Amino acid sequence: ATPHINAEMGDFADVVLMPGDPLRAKYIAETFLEDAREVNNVRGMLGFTGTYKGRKISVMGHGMGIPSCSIYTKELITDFGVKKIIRVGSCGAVLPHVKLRDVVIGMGACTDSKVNRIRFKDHDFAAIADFDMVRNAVDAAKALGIDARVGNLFSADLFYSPDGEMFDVMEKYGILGVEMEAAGIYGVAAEFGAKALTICTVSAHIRTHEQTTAAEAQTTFNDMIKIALESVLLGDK
Amino acid sequence: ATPHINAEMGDFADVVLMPGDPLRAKYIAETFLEDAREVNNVRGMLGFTGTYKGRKISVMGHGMGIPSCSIYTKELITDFGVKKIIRVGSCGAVLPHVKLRDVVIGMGACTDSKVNRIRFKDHDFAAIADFDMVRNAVDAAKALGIDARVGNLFSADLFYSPDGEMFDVMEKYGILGVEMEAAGIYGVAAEFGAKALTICTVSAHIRTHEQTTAAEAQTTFNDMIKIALESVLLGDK
Amino acid sequence: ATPHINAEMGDFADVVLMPGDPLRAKYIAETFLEDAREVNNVRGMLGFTGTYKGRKISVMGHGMGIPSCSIYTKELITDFGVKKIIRVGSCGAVLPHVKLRDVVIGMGACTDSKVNRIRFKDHDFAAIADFDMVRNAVDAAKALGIDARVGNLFSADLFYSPDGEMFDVMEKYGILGVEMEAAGIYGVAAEFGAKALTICTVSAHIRTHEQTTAAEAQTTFNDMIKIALESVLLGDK
Amino acid sequence: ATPHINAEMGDFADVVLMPGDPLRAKYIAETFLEDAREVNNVRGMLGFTGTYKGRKISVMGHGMGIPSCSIYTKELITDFGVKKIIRVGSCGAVLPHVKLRDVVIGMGACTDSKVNRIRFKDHDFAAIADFDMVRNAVDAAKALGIDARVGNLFSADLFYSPDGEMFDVMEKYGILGVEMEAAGIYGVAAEFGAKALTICTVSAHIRTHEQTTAAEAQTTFNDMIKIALESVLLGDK
Amino acid sequence: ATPHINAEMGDFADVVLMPGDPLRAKYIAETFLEDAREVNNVRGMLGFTGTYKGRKISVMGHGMGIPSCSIYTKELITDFGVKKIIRVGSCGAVLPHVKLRDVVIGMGACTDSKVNRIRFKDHDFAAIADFDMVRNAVDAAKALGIDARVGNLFSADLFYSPDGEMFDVMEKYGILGVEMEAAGIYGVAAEFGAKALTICTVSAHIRTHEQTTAAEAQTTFNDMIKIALESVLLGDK
Amino acid sequence: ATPHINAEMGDFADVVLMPGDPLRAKYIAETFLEDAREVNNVRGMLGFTGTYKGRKISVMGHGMGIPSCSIYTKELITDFGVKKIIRVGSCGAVLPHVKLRDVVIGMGACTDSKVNRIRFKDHDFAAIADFDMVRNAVDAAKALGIDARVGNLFSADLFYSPDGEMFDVMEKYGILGVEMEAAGIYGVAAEFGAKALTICTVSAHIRTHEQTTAAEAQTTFNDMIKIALESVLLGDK
Ligand SMILES: Nc1ncnc2c([C@@H]3O[C@H](CO)[C@@H](O)[C@H]3O)n[nH]c12
Ligand SMILES: Nc1ncnc2c([C@@H]3O[C@H](CO)[C@@H](O)[C@H]3O)n[nH]c12
Ligand SMILES: Nc1ncnc2c([C@@H]3O[C@H](CO)[C@@H](O)[C@H]3O)n[nH]c12
Ligand SMILES: Nc1ncnc2c([C@@H]3O[C@H](CO)[C@@H](O)[C@H]3O)n[nH]c12
Ligand SMILES: Nc1ncnc2c([C@@H]3O[C@H](CO)[C@@H](O)[C@H]3O)n[nH]c12
Ligand SMILES: Nc1ncnc2c([C@@H]3O[C@H](CO)[C@@H](O)[C@H]3O)n[nH]c12
Repeated sequence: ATPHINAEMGDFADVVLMPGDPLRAKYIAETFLEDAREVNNVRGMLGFTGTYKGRKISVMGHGMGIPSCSIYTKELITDFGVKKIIRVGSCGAVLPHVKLRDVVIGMGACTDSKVNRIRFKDHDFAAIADFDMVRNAVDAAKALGIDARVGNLFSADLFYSPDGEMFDVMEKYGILGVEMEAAGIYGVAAEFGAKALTICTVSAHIRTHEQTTAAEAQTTFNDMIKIALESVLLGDK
Repeated sequence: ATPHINAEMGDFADVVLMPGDPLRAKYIAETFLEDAREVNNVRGMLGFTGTYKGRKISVMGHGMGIPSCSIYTKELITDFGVKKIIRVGSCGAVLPHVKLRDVVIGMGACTDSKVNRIRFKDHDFAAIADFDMVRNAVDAAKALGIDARVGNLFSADLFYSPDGEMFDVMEKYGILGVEMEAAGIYGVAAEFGAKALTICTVSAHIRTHEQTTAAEAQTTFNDMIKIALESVLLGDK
Repeated sequence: ATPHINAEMGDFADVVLMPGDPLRAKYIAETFLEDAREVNNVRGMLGFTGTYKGRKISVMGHGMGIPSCSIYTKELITDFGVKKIIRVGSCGAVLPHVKLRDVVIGMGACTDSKVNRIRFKDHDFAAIADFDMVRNAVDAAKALGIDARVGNLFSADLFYSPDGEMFDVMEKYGILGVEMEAAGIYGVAAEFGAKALTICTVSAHIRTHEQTTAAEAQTTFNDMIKIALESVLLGDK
Repeated sequence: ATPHINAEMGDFADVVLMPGDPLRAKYIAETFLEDAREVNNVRGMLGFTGTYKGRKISVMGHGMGIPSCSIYTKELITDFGVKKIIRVGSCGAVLPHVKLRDVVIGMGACTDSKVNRIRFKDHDFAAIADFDMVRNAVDAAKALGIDARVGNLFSADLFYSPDGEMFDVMEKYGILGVEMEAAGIYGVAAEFGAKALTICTVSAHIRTHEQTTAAEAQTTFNDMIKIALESVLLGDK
Repeated sequence: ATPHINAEMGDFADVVLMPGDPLRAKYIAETFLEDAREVNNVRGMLGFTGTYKGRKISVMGHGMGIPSCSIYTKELITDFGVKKIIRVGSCGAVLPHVKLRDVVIGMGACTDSKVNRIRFKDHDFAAIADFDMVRNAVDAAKALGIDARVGNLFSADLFYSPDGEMFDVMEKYGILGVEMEAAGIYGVAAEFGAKALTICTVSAHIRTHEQTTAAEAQTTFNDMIKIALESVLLGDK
Repeated sequence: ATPHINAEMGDFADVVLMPGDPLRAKYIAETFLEDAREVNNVRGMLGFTGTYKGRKISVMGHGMGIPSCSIYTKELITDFGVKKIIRVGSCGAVLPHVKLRDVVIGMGACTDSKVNRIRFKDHDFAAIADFDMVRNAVDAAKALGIDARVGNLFSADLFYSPDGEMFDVMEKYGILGVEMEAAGIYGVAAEFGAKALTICTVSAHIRTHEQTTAAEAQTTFNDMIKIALESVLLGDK
């Protein structure tokens, strides 16, 4: 057991899908995994392990924000033998050509957090996903006939940002989705020696104020899950 | 009625106690409140409203880290009429004279987060509690025969810090407890014109690695909750 | 003796009142202290030691700005056994409801100085007063029929700031008064393990230069000094 | 003509290979392009246009450092219709498993430059290559039977860095090569709306002090050129 | 009148000598100026105006630290028509070949203050003296048989710096003297379109507290004042 | 004998003039030196050594930007015994009274580069020229009947800045010319214990868009070179 996960080595697969919402983790386990078993509920942060097409897979929530997901991803990597983390999240769009439910793949993640500056002597660490995992997700999406854009996410510390003008800057620099975790997970993967990828579903448009409901995010973002799971199978080859 | 809280105005009291762990919110409601009812379960972040000695009180988890708790506190203040937030948590000590089970009140909170610099034009915002709430808590503790230390907390972005050296710095500058939320909550309170206070119990000593019993640790945790609840009654005057 | 104070251990009380204007020290000594003796004259920064209602008190100016007051407060603490510093001075207000002649107590002090970032590994140190000293001053003021406001000061490096927009930011975040010392004194207090408090009287509104008649200014100055001195007696407990 | 390029729209292909060394650009044109014509020599920064397997291609030096290459890439994008920039550079390795002449592909680029902070409101911009271009280079290398690692480069402002310890940090974070341009080119591509990729040949090992000669870098780094050119043909499909 | 100087336009010469120690102003006026009249006494910061060899000169102390001297120099320039400020003071040396009683002239001033970053959009402003004033002082010293060193001062915010390692960095980069004002005065001069120079006499080695006899210190002080005054006459040209 | 300079000790004079453009180095050697011979051609960065009025002098391009010129100047100083670097370049003016063809001497150089912060523990290093070289250049200009302005340059990382507002800031703080190298060269000189000076001719006015003739512009450029060469002869004394 670790301070935030009451489980033992072997309870998790070597690949873990991670939504921010533990209820989404529950939905994923019930809907996509066979013979799923709950392996953690410390702090209500539900985690499960089962199989997808014979392949051992885990899914567990990581909570909201870089500091929360940094705890869970670290513990999984250092104490549970986890080799790959695939965040399956939601995000808000700033670009005009992006619609609700669009799937975006974060090859990189910008951020206004200080965590990577703390790691990297106050320089610019380019928080990037593992290339093979990106390519696996792209290929899986194509086989599924699901459109997906690959590019930069922005990982915000403040969902309610006092700096509205920063969204103009994100838009200028082609940011595909604003979420709150990717850059931190990528920093953890590099620090602790594992691999990670974030895929998000657009659940809000920051300009139009169109948005999906909480229930929709919890139980209807199926495209990104299929992409994530099928991408794992590709990586195994 | 917000993306993270499925409740309506009136469902929350004008004061909310907030532990990090939603399971601990349920614990507090069951233990200390009469007629508590669940008012939120989005993302598993349980919230409850009941009464303490006839006074309407809410309790709801805030999740781990500044970004998580910043979402919930903002929404409570702007959308649910909440006037006071009291974070009730655990912290780690760095000072030799601060002991396991000491109760510490964060009149201020240092941080390595960038959120207040973003708010405050890259200058130093002193993230502080509301003075009247601090002295209500000090007085409630005194009435319960519990001494509480008042001073600075440090709100960390990284529970697993790569910078081992920062703990010596915290010790040098007299930090009473290390946690992950206070400076963010204080920043939200200032930004949105509300009042906040963080009280913590020392659950670990980053130095001594001291030991207590579960019974004693749980007693002190309950004492902290009683301090928080009684402090509200004093403020109501 | 120290580089800026020609005195020996014992020449200063364990509590020192510090105005910015060095001319105020002799005034305070003659008007409020009994049996005062001169204990410093280096650079014209006159210091005196006497008693107030039997209690040993010293008074000496600190000069304008963080670097000046940081020198005197450090030397007093490390070489003269001083345990408490009370800065007594003026501030300018940015809040429309904060009035000329209001007494404000800096529980915290924001700043645009780099001194605390230098101390605190470039993170956010919450520069705070000693809580008991704050409460003592609040209680002393109340007994004199004065309602003091407690909250954040802003300690500016530039009295003539080229950033006009910062005053609006200060206002938004509830800053009670703008002065030039508190954050520095609070930083020294934390660095060297002592206790400090800044009390200010509002002498100006930053944006509209209405002023106070000299007679009203002297009356309010005397009130502030009485609050400071009586607060010490309450602290002796 | 632009301030640093004496040519007109149409003189450059829509894809430009860019080594730092204009003499390497000359070598590339002579060795790999047919019917090459010199289209610029302002400041000795030689640029050429010819064909590779029937495909119009340009090659031009960009000079050393982010500020130098930022000028040339900008002008090409805004005034010469250039759509893709492929930097074909040299770099120094910090990882033990990396050898002289190894080819590395920079999907991302870390940096100690301030240029991206200036663009991105002092936040962390993840300076990333275009994904399709990365994938094209990976596929071309595989078809050529040439090994290539994909990951982060570090773009240094100081070839002679006074901070030797930063190399330990780069090594910890898996940096594949230290060069001086990638992060700046990626910033320009995003700012001015084009696509870019940096491929480098390891020409020095920062730990072992093994290094190739100036002449070798000028006229013998053929693997990376073949990869770059063949990757273009893949992208055209 | 201005907030810190009770005088009117014309009361000050267009050139003002400023010692840090306010007691030095009266000394300079009595010892070096003819027909001196008192022109300020606010906060005990005595100012005088007289003539030196027929030329109008004023002298007034500036207090310790950037924030203090920034107030006086700003008011003198904007409200009293002052064109040149010469700070005359002491510094501590870090270079082994810089000796006690050496005269040093700050052509530039490094700093750990944030004031110039606040002015200069967080970039590096090179805080510099007026070149002609520097050369005038060099020439005036030469005519008095004194060889002055010209180079960088370092203007510290903290006389008692917790960063001991910074003195070695200062030494490495050739800093001639450590004081507390020059960078601030130079910043004000640039902001308000005037000219400034800091001249210092070495009174200490930072690392080994050997000192100068009071008689030697007064002799060297007089030499510095004579250099300053004669430099003005050379500047009149 | 270095990766960027194929020459041996003795091939360079102890003073090197450096324009940005290697073709301009060749121009200077042909125009002003006797018996000039090429001593470097690596990366096309032409360098030459010849005599001026019997005095051995070298001239070599430094490329555009701080990172490029930092490589060449460091190597000249540490590997080729060079004692003095004189950058001879062009700059853009922001001040209305600074005119096309004015000669400006950079006694200091501001910058938006991070290189000096990296050197100087993240504080403000005032990047300055060698005082004696500045006054040699001023005197040489006077002897040629050319008035030269001495003050601050601004060394930009981005020739194409996204921050249009910085030019107003440069103007406000009195910057004489905008170029791309001086602060980097001055930082190198300080780091490695050598001496440097940047002289520029105003070739563009970022405001007026003034016009001159090519003949007149080229005359002034040659005057600047003569100032540089004659300044060396004065320093030799
Ligand atoms: N418009 C938006 N802005 C920032 N974060 C999110 C998210 C994700 O959902 C959570 C906040 O709702 C958090 O985990 C974040 O990554 N969905 N939509 C978002
Ligand atoms: N030694 C420590 N360091 C950082 N956070 C905590 C905590 C709290 O518990 C959570 C991390 O376990 C987080 O919400 C924080 O507030 N207890 N002890 C801590
Ligand atoms: N409106 C204002 N802005 C900045 N400082 C002050 C002060 C205090 O007075 C001094 C400036 O005159 C300085 O010591 C500061 O603490 N009073 N009113 C002020
Ligand atoms: N060990 C090293 N460190 C930094 N840059 C380089 C380079 C590249 O070559 C140039 C410096 O030699 C510059 O353009 C840079 O990108 N090769 N080897 C390098
Ligand atoms: N070794 C030293 N370190 C910092 N400042 C000074 C000074 C000057 O004297 C004052 C500090 O005593 C301050 O005004 C500064 O300019 N002399 N010697 C100094
Ligand atoms: N208005 C301007 N802005 C930036 N650099 C320059 C220059 C110089 O010329 C080069 C850029 O063209 C570079 O080396 C710089 O030093 N001339 N005019 C300039």
